[PDB]
Amino acid sequence: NLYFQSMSVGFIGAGQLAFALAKGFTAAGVLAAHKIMASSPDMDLATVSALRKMGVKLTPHNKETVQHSDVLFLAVKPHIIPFILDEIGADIEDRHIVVSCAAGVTISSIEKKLSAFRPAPRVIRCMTNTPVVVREGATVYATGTHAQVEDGRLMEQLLSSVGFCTEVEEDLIDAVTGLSGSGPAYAFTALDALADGGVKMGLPRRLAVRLGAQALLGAAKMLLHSEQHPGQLKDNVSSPGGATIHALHVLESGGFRSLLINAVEASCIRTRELQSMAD
Amino acid sequence: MSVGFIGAGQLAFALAKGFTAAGVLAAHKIMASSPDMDLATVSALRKMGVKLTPHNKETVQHSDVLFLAVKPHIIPFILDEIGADIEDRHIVVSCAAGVTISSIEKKLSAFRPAPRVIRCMTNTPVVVREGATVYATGTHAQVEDGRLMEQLLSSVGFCTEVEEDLIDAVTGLSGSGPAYAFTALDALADGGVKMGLPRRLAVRLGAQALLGAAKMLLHSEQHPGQLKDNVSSPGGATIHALHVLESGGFRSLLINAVEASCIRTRELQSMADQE
Amino acid sequence: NLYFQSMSVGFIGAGQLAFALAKGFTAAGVLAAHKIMASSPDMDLATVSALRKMGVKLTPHNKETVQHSDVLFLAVKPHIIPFILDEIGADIEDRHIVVSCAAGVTISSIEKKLSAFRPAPRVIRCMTNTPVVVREGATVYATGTHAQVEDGRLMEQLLSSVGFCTEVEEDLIDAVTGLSGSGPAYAFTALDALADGGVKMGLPRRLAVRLGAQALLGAAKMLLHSEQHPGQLKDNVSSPGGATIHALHVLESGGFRSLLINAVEASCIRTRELQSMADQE
Amino acid sequence: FQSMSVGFIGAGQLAFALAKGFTAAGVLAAHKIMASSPDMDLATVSALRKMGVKLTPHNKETVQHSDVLFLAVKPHIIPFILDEIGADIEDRHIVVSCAAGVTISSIEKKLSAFRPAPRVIRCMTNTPVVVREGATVYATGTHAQVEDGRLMEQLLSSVGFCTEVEEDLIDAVTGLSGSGPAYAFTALDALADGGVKMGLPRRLAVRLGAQALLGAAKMLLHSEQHPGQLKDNVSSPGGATIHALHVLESGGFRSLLINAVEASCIRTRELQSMADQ
Amino acid sequence: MSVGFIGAGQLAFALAKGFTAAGVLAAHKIMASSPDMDLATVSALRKMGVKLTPHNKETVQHSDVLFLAVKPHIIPFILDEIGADIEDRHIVVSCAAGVTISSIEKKLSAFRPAPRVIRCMTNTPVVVREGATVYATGTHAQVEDGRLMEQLLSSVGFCTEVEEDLIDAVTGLSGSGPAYAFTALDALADGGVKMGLPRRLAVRLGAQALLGAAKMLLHSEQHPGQLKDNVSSPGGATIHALHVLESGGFRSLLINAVEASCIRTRELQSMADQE
Ligand SMILES: NC(=O)C1=CN([C@@H]2O[C@H](COP(=O)(O)OP(=O)(O)OC[C@H]3O[C@@H](n4cnc5c(N)ncnc54)[C@H](O)[C@@H]3O)[C@@H](O)[C@H]2O)C=CC1
Ligand SMILES: NC(=O)C1=CN([C@@H]2O[C@H](COP(=O)(O)OP(=O)(O)OC[C@H]3O[C@@H](n4cnc5c(N)ncnc54)[C@H](O)[C@@H]3O)[C@@H](O)[C@H]2O)C=CC1
Ligand SMILES: NC(=O)C1=CN([C@@H]2O[C@H](COP(=O)(O)OP(=O)(O)OC[C@H]3O[C@@H](n4cnc5c(N)ncnc54)[C@H](O)[C@@H]3O)[C@@H](O)[C@H]2O)C=CC1
Ligand SMILES: NC(=O)C1=CN([C@@H]2O[C@H](COP(=O)(O)OP(=O)(O)OC[C@H]3O[C@@H](n4cnc5c(N)ncnc54)[C@H](O)[C@@H]3O)[C@@H](O)[C@H]2O)C=CC1
Ligand SMILES: NC(=O)C1=CN([C@@H]2O[C@H](COP(=O)(O)OP(=O)(O)OC[C@H]3O[C@@H](n4cnc5c(N)ncnc54)[C@H](O)[C@@H]3O)[C@@H](O)[C@H]2O)C=CC1
Repeated sequence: NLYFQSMSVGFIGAGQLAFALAKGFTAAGVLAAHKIMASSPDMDLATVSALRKMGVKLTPHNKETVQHSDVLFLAVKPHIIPFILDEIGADIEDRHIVVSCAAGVTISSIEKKLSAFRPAPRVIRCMTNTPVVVREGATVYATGTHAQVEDGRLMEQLLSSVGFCTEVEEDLIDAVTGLSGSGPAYAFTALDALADGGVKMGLPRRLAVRLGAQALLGAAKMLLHSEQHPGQLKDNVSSPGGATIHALHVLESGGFRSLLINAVEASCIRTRELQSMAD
Repeated sequence: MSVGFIGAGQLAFALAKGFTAAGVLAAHKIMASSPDMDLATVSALRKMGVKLTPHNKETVQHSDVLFLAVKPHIIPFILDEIGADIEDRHIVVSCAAGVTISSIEKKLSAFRPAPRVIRCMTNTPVVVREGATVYATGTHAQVEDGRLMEQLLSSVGFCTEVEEDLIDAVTGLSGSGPAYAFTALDALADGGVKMGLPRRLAVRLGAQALLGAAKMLLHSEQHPGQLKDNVSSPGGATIHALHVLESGGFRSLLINAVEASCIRTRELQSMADQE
Repeated sequence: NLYFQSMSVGFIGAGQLAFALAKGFTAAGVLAAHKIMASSPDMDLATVSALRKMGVKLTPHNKETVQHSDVLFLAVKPHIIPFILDEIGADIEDRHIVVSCAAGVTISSIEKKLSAFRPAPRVIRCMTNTPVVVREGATVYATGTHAQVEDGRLMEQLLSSVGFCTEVEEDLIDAVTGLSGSGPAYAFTALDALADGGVKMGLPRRLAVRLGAQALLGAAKMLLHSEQHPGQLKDNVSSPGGATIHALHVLESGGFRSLLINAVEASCIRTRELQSMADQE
Repeated sequence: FQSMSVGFIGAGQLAFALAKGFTAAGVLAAHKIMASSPDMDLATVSALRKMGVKLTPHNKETVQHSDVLFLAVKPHIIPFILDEIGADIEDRHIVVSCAAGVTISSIEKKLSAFRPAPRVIRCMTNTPVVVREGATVYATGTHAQVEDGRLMEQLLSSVGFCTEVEEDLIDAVTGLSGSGPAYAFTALDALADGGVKMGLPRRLAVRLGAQALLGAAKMLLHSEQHPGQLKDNVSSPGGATIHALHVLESGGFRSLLINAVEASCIRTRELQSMADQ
Repeated sequence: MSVGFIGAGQLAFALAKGFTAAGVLAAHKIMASSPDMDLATVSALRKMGVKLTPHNKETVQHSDVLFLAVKPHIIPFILDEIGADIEDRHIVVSCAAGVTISSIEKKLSAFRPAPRVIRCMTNTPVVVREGATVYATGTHAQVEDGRLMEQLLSSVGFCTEVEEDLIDAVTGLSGSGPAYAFTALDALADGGVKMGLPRRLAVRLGAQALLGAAKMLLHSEQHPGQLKDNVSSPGGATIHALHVLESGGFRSLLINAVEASCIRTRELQSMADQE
């Protein structure tokens, strides 16, 4: 991997996503823990000290991170992005590749901020999720106006080391946020509820969590490796008159499917609001 | 070691495919039997190298480990057909939902005393070697019988021994669970399509998100609520979506499901035990 | 062993919050009641009657409070605040710290009014709740433009004597209002209902109120003193197949969680919406 | 509580919670407690171990050690336990059953086949004894001495509120204060979600919501006033609180908490009507 | 007669398959074009005999009847690309949902006056020659243009002329309608499976019942309520099931669907017309 030979990486914002990618990247063995830098105005958080246990260099000053970094991740709340771009924008050299992870924030807003300091800022927008921490992430990215082709290919190689990754048009990223960005939280809620179900029927809680998580993992893997439609796989499991089809009825009766549609839609719609509450 | 399957449908194919993929069993040392020797699962096992037959008696004579993978109401008819063919060497592994070790031991004890019986509940993801399997050892299962089953089935997913009275609840949880996930994924994909994603991409991303979250939980020392907290940034998109799931009673629906599947499982065995 | 010997406290407004804070400050020992003065236009209030028993000095004239006080709590309704500021703005001195407890009212609107009379007024915005009265309040505060560093430390010192207190950014305070400011009323509603349930299943009302409140108190204390997620503590009570997991299910079937999220949201939105119509007017 | 020896049959969540509370209170030396379980691998067993509690796989050893013996196993284990160690219950023992649903009557039936006057007490407590803010009730059996009830009240009062009740109230208490902490933890998790939705950091929103519930409960305990009156004092006309109370009312918030207490009480009586038959 | 398709996806395959099955068009006289000349619909048309190309201009030059079967937001880009290639001989048939005759005529009138434009709304069952199709003739459509389109499309299903302002409502009804039916059938099949039927049999019987009822209504002079009456015997099984549909507001859900699809169709065209 000549891409990652001597590449440095930095994070502005040292929160949940910064730790997850740093944990993912280092576990994948694509980068050394000391070759990554993160910043936060609060070195007192949990994420900050976990990153330090990793051996990640931590500083309070975002201008330190930009100086040390080839690829620069922006891992801060959406409304901070233009505040950060004012602060470090005169420090963005032509060598930098600025990868924005903030939900909603458009390539255009970032480029307008940085194109006032140097004409051709190299910007990539990305939407990832926390399972990169076990190298099973789901990632999309869109390339900006001045991103060279090697920048898209480096980004793919880097983010494929921690999970699935593909390029998309930027107009899809809000919807991806609602689906795979927020998706893991839908899954954690589901697994907690399924374990409550297991407990209600007599199972020890530890066992019920394990069995629920394994069933969801196995089922998602089955879908990824099958050519068959989701409903065909459901049919394979649903014996006539059986326990499973009886359970599927009660899911249907509460509008189970519509709740997951509602969830993707509400996250996507909130992601658009977060962007226009910047423009 | 020689393994047999009575019933050559969905579950037989999943386990045999997983065993052979795992490298713990060679397809030629596996024999499976079914009457309608024309079903699609039959052909899938035949293109796989499994030995096939319409005679349940030939499967018994060929195997040391004998899986029962027929619909639960068929188990008694099978135990009658082959009960006289069971030898000392056999381990009988019932995969049937609801069917008790007691009921199997009572039908097979009329032919030879001390049948070695194991009850398991598994699920279809054994096909990709990510199944969830529990098992209970029967009255006459020796020590090496439970250790062998756990070794064999650990090769196609998670596997642990349980007291038999947990198994109907496991059935509602990890037995039916993949169908809950398949439903969830079809719906998440519809959500992704509603918001502008192509179906193909939406299916892939939804499935990858469920898999990754599941792997995270399994590999973490943390409560699923705590992992939920990390994803849901303050004022953010995730916590907005979580609210609409809560407003629908999302959690209660999953509790309802596990319960309904467990209760149906007991109900079915009750009708079996009534006769 | 805290005590502010050179500090005189005043309250403009002598209703629920002022009584709650005066009662808590005095029970904490940090403030003798006679070093506290409160003012209200209705000297025949139950709260004014209560404050009089504690020894607090009472007056109808707000200027009197301002002239006596160093730390000046604005404890009137949000829409009264601009009239209060117009009346006593010319009486604010350098020595004053103005602590606004009004829901929604920004530091900016207070500072703009008072800056017309004397530049650089020292303003602190505060969100607290009634349990300060038993010294278990939840308080956040934000420091204004001209508040010294010792002003915030002093206010955190003082408000810490009656419960939890921390500094926050001002743009979090409307959300705190939705959670801990309105939070006691959610709890009172919950305890009335749980007691109703205890009565339905055959408990005497008095016992059912006691047990319910003790259960909420103990659980909240457990969470405050644990490093564990609330779901984990919940799991320790929910024995497999037991009574508790059966009750959790019916709570889940009603959307219990979403109602509490709805409540926090509704209180915060209303807090923003009151302020925004004050700003226009 | 001079030199009392305490035992728990069952080394699970409640056994840990009470042992933690009693040693926190300083009423018991950890090493004067003995707990038994057939699975010495559990996390509760490791925590008890680190506390200094004596652990053993043999229930008979717990019994011989104890003066006060707590039964802290699942309700349906209780008859298996009494069969097993029933011949080892001595006249000096006070047997305290913590199991939801199990009646004094059913315990005395099993035990009096061995000695004629087993001293039995039934209680319902909850996990906040761990921070000495438990809510505990107890009822005295046929042969419990007057001193036995006073001893038990003194012991349980050191880790929270404790009062004697008639036994016919204990299933209802189970639904209220026994299961109550779980309802509170659910409430707190949801209040924090709401705080996060409106823009608070998770840690701060957990802290403030917990502080709010604790302070409100304490207010009501120290007030001679109806909880509706206290609610009135919080909600200013046209204000934020009264808007939030409305959306709670529109979802039937009150009725859900009533359904909860009722469902847990009814389940508790089912956990006994199954054992009895 | 030579027919062309710009866009070679779901709808192009359905219509071409139906036309050739019908015998009104030979596959070799049909040309279709797409950029991603790799999609599965592309291969299905290639195994069919349709002529294929990545150049939209070649489709125009080859056809007399030119169908537009691209996603609605692509229509303007296409009208720009080929507007200069349109000749007097062409009939332009837009299949795009929402897209108005006005908007197409305005883009093509900038190159040659009086373009012959037809707007239709069709659906996927044209693939089995049972589609539902309406059409509106444009400003410069001669008389033989509307009669030709009706002849061509009557061969793959029902076809009638409508005023253009009904077409967005038709889209919510018969355009999206097959998806409502597919959903209904998956669910009826689940119902059949819950009550003991094998999935395969349940799918077949459900689909046959919907088809037969639909044919009955189309071939009867009677109100659908009256046909409902004949099936529901007094005290019987049908009227019990109808009650549970009514208690769920079954009818209102279908009204909601048609409305939601119609409204989304107008909304989308509004965003198009805004720019
Ligand atoms: N948490 C998740 O699962 C995902 C989050 N994201 C995005 O990542 C960004 C952060 O997500 P989280 O890490 O969850 O937020 P987080 O708040 O845990 O981390 C954000 C960090 O930024 C720090 N920060 C605040 N002001 C700063 C400043 N002026 N300069 C530098 N650092 C500053 C804060 O101290 C905080 O720790 C958001 O934009 C979110 O949309 C994207 C994908 C998934
Ligand atoms: N499909 C699933 O998701 C799971 C299934 N199981 C259990 O495994 C068993 C079957 O599961 P599936 O394979 O899904 O059912 P299936 O219907 O695919 O397999 C049934 C097989 O039994 C065969 N059969 C019928 N009568 C027979 C006889 N007299 N002798 C021999 N074979 C006979 C049929 O020909 C068919 O091949 C059931 O007891 C079910 O509870 C366990 C857990 C999950
Ligand atoms: N009660 C609560 O739970 C909390 C109250 N607050 C805030 O504190 C303020 C008041 O709280 P409450 O005491 O509940 O209101 P309250 O209505 O109980 O007392 C209000 C006081 O304002 C007095 N007042 C009216 N006009 C006045 C004037 N021109 N000059 C002086 N006093 C005047 C009234 O006579 C009364 O004594 C409000 O802004 C409220 O948002 C904040 C947190 C919690
Ligand atoms: N956890 C709670 O919040 C409360 C529980 N209780 C009651 O306390 C009892 C247990 O509560 P948890 O500790 O939650 O159960 P738990 O399941 O956490 O612990 C149960 C203990 O019993 C042990 N055990 C199993 N068989 C045994 C045997 N034959 N001999 C000795 N020990 C054996 C288990 O290994 C485990 O250590 C139940 O009856 C429950 O109703 C009462 C009030 C509150
Ligand atoms: N699928 C259905 O049920 C019905 C579809 N329609 C309409 O027909 C049109 C397409 O329907 P589908 O075929 O389902 O969409 P589809 O996505 O299957 O076909 C779209 C085709 O457009 C092609 N395309 C994209 N850009 C192009 C360009 N610049 N030049 C040429 N071809 C290009 C794509 O490669 C793809 O083959 C839409 O306007 C839709 O409203 C009408 C009624 C029902």
